[PDB]
Amino acid sequence: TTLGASIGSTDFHYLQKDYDEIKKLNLNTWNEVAWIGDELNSKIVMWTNSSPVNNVTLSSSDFINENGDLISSNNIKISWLKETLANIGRSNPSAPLEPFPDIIHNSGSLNIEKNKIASAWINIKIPRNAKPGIYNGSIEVTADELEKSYTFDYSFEVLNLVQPLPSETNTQIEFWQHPYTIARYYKICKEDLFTEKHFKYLRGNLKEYRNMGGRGVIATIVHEAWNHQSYDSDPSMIKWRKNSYGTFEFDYSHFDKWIQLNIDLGILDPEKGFGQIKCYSIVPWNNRIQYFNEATNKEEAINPTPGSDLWINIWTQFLTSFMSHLEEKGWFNITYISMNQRSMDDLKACVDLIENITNNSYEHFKISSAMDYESGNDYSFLDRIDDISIGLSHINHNSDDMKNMATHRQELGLLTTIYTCTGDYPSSFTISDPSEGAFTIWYSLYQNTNGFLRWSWDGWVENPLENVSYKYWEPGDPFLIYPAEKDSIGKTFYSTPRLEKLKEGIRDINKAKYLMEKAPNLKNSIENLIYSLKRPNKGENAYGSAVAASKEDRDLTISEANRIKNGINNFAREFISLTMETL
Ligand SMILES: CC(=O)N[C@H]1[C@H](O[C@@H]2[C@@H](O)[C@H](O)O[C@H](CO)[C@@H]2O)O[C@H](CO)[C@H](O)[C@@H]1O
Repeated sequence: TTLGASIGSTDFHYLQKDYDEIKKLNLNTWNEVAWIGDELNSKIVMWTNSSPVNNVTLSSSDFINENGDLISSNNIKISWLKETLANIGRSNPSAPLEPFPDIIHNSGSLNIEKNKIASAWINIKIPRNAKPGIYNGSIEVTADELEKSYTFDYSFEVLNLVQPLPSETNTQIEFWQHPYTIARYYKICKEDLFTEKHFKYLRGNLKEYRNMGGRGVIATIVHEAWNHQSYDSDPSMIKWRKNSYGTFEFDYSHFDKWIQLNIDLGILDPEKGFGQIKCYSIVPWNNRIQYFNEATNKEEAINPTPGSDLWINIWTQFLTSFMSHLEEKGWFNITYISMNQRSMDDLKACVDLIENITNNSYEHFKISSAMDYESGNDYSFLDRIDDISIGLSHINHNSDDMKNMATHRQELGLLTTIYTCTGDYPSSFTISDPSEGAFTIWYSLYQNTNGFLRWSWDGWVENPLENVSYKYWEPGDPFLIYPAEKDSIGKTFYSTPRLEKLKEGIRDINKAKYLMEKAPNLKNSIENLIYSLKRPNKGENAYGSAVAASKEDRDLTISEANRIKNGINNFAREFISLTMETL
């Protein structure tokens, strides 16, 4: 009995603390539904008893449907979930470290020590030319110490509908990227910033971003705009100078290469008007603008207050110059000046100034901002902000205030998202149930917004692979992907279960909206399934980290994710049946 094995949920983590409970498992069967061009995930949870085990390997057979059509084993990637330490933990250095299996790591062998849980992630890519049908296959588990092999009956049904490509949808996704963090971690030099040596470590993860739905691209326009909240500094992609004449000149060099990269990777297409450049921020931390004074040869700073005449003068110089620069590049139409949570005075000042400054064609900068909207009715001010993200904790569990607001914005063609961050449940922390990710995306469509935003693509601590612990926030909050190992030749990042569940959700809401468009007489019933979504309640654990109110609320998150997904594929079956019975 030297090695145990079973199928596990992807909805939650299999930890060491639940070893005893886990050792009693024996799910040998797995069945699920998917579309053509979709993906599915599963997990095989394994354990040892009082002996270590070596070269444990997982094998997938080809998958074959009822008509002999073949999805080869190359479309199934089985990857070890690597464990990493996490204080649990919000702003609390004494709370305990625990391993969490947050990292979708590598294929191939793995040694496991005595008395230890070890899980492998199974990702199944259904090719975009796959035939519909019910496919069948086997996943296998040997080791050295096993003179035998375990077997698992896997089947999935491919429905005769094609998963939309991100560009065929109207889902809006924005995850904030931190290219200088990538530079620090891979030891890229100042002089090699935003050259091909740097791009080699950005390109993989930014393609990952695009292929899941990524549309928004953040770019810093002043120095240290979030006051060094993150482990890494946030340098400005636009360097400010004050010349001998005492007016401000700007060096756009980094911004341009950053944006042009994203254009080259297909995330942004300024000519066709796709994607957003989010410029953070006209209201940076404490209004502090750092600059190199050429006159006094000193690094100096100023803190002009929004509305003040110095403030007006200064941002007028910046915005007028930035506009002209963007118009020369042909990027202006997709550029958004980002604001932040401030007083209505500060915000009214920002919007007044932005709407005043116009090009030769009487058009002004688009505006983006996270906000705190909750109570109904008044849209006179928000109708002036082009893209808004509302935090989860500032959304009412019951009222139609948000849905009406969002719908008003939808009627005018303005963007609206929701976001999660520290102190939210559901959220996308290391300690989260990954399913929370899928819920989150359903909630975005529950509220009739355009989708999801999060601040946390890649804000890595020192060595996230071994320890994710940071002095602020629930652990893993600042990053949805892990870096690869510093010496890596090949991979440049690792994905995570929580990210994979955000992807699932995005794929599934895209299904919903595809059905609504294509089968308009199934629409109202789809909307009813969506609008029947039930929101769980927020608790807090012993150390400041937001968690489910109770286990009833935990299981409700999982429950509802599955519920809406399955219901949505039943609508898919209805539209397919309807089609082939009318043919
Ligand atoms: C958009 C975003 O994620 N912003 C930061 C985020 O800030 C939010 C506030 O905007 C919101 O109103 O209140 C929250 C309370 O915890 C939170 O402060 O916080 C992130 C940290 O998880 C991060 O600092 C973002 O910069």
